Amino acid sequence: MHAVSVGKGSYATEFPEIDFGGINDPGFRDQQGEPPATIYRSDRVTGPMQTNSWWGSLAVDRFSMNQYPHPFSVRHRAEGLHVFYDAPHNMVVHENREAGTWHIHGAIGTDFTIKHSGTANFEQAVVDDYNDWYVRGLLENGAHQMAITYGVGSPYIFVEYEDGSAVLDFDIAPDVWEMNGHVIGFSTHDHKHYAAFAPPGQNWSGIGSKTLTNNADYIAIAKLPEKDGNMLAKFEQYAYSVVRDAVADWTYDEATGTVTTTFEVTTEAKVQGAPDGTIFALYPHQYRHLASSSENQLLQNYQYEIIRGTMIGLEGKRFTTELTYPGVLPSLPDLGDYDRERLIGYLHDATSDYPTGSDTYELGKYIGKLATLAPIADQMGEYELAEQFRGELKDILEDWLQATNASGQLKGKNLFYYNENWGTILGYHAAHSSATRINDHHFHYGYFVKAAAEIARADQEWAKSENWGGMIDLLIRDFMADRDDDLFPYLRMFDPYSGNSWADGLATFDAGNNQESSSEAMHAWTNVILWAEATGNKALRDRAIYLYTTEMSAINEYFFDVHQEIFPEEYGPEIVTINWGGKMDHATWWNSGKVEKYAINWLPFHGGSLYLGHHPDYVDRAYEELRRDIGSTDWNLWSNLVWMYRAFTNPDDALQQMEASIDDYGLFDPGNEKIIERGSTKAQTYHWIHNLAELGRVDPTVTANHPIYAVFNKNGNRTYIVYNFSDSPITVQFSDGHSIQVEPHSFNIGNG
Ligand SMILES: OC[C@H]1O[C@@H](O[C@@H]2[C@@H](O)[C@H](O[C@@H]3[C@@H](O)[C@@H](O)O[C@H](CO)[C@H]3O)O[C@H](CO)[C@H]2O)[C@H](O)[C@@H](O)[C@@H]1O
Ligand SMILES: OC[C@H]1O[C@@H](O[C@@H]2[C@@H](O)[C@@H](O)O[C@H](CO)[C@H]2O)[C@H](O)[C@@H](O)[C@@H]1O
Repeated sequence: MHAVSVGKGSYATEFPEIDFGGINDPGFRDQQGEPPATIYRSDRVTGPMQTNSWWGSLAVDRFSMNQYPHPFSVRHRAEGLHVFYDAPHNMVVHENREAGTWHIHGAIGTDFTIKHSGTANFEQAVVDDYNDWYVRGLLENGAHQMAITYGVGSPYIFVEYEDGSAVLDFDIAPDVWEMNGHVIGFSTHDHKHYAAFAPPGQNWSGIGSKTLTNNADYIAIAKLPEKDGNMLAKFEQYAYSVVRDAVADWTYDEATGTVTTTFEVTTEAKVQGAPDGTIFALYPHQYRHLASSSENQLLQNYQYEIIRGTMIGLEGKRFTTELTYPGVLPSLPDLGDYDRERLIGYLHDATSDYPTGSDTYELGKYIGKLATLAPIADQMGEYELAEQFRGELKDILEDWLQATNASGQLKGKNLFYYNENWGTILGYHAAHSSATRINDHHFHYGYFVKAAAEIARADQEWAKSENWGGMIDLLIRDFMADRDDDLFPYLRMFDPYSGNSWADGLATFDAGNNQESSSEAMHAWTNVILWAEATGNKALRDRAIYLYTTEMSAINEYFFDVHQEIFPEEYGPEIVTINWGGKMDHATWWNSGKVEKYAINWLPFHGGSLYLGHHPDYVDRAYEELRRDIGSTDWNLWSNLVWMYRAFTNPDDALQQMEASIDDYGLFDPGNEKIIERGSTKAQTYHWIHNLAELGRVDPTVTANHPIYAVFNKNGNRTYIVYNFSDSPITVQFSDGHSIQVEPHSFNIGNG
């Protein structure tokens, strides 16, 4: 028919006739559509299509747009594949001073072009295969084909020809500084070092000219870290080992909190005896966390400078990283020294709030706000109020998770639809190109999961598969599915090697893909942990823990640069707002002021936000730079978010600021976000800051054998917080020796 039943809910299988609610705005109306009809993929690539990847423009554009398989940038064109490396003289830091924006980026250049000897112009470039982080692009022209295999973290580009041979074309003649017949080392006229490898017996010609040629039907290109014969020889050892498979496998240790990820390639040999291995180029978030047994394969002097700092080479079939999952909570407990009747008052005030739009995002922000208040209402003994908040969440979700009306016809808004062409669940009304570009599904659907996790915490019946849980589990599968999911691609949002989520479904930019709100990604992963725990789904929980923890490790390098090794000295801000494959911006997608270019990577605040306080020196440095640029603590917007962030290191200051201004906000005022950001409340703000004043600093040096906890430390006095979703009492062991018993369906708090 028109819809598929999933428990008590349903999703549409036919595109609905949208009810626009009388809005003429061309923007809003254009959001209510589908992603592109044409997918540039070969007949070998079948089933739900992978999206939100560093390589996506190859699947969407007839050729490709500019891509960043670090350390390279590349792009597909009719004439062949252009290859480029951003050297220091290509890199700039640009500024719009009056806008207060900053931009770190390079050039869209060409060092050379990989061509096919028999074809001046290919008709298109398609995705021919892909794995966890490499892609195979296929340039095609009847019998003539050129298949290029490349990847983030790969300093090789492997090229396979059909009915033709290899040509490397240069605008200016390169210096060929090592000619070993079938292997050459060369430099561009502007001193960038590369190597090309053909099979033994197939020699290079055109030395001294603008065009190097080889009769072989296979070559590899390598970016060399230095002009150096020893490196050239090392690269030669693995140049005939073409990557066919690449897998990021992970485990979560329930006793230690350790997330262990093993990155493994499988290669096919192009010459006899070629080893099963490659040379990886590791990003900072990987080599900073390399397992002991992987340190021996690291090539310390094989470095590449890229937008994300220094990459370091590592040789072999596999390497392993080890991270520490720090725990999450469903909310903060009742431990602050707030005026309780004042907080109760703020909870009543919040009934006045309403969604500021009909789309999945604004509705998400609203339900996140309700889900945040319910546990605070419980803690304050306002059980009527808490039930009213959870009642409204049910009502909103039972509507949105049902595609059909009473008579079985499709609704025209507040529903989900399965786009079969790509293989994705789309929500209408849509915004931020969630439907048209398959953008931001974790950001949006994360709030729906937040709502469902809070309901599930209190009402297991509602959350059962046959009830409303099935539809919730479907939205989750859309943005973070496991392997071999019939409807969706694996881990849609996440790039396991780059270590972060990519927000754009199509990636059709010359800076590659991008991510703005890393905090909204972490919010999605947090809420899936909570939901999985509330509904008894260990596999789902552990996958969300792996995502949470890996994303954390990348936020600390590329958004915050906590170790001060990534951002160039002349970049003024203490944060990057938007990370792209090939660039970094201090800027927002909408017209914003100063605070927002920081705080969009803090919000929303919730029980998984404590990762933001792991590096107190960074938190002080970032706040101070924002304060200096503002010129005071008169925040241009979102004051409450700045107060809550400041509370991670100076809760006295946070409190003083809050007391001075919080009660200049009355009831919900959608048009004024100066004091309270519209996805937040006074109650949340007051509860958060007072709790942190009592608890002290987040303490990441203590782990536990349970996933739902937090440890705080206030001048040597630790507080231990645990929540038990199970109907069995548990004992939780902390790594410092502390122990606590927690009853079914509740918090417990200990001190030491
Ligand atoms: O305050 C009025 C002002 O608010 C703006 O709303 C912004 C959102 O635009 C912003 O969207 C983010 C996206 O850029 C993105 O990173 O992914 C999600 C959405 O999919 C968001 O993080 O989010 C912030 C915080 O929620 C909002 O304040 C309006 O865009 C703007 O027109 C309006 O004038
Ligand atoms: O790229 C993902 C990002 O897209 C933003 O919208 C932009 C839009 O503002 C404009 O520039 O057009 C492009 C497509 O050409 C859109 O991608 C979304 O606002 C943002 O939420 C999303 O993460």
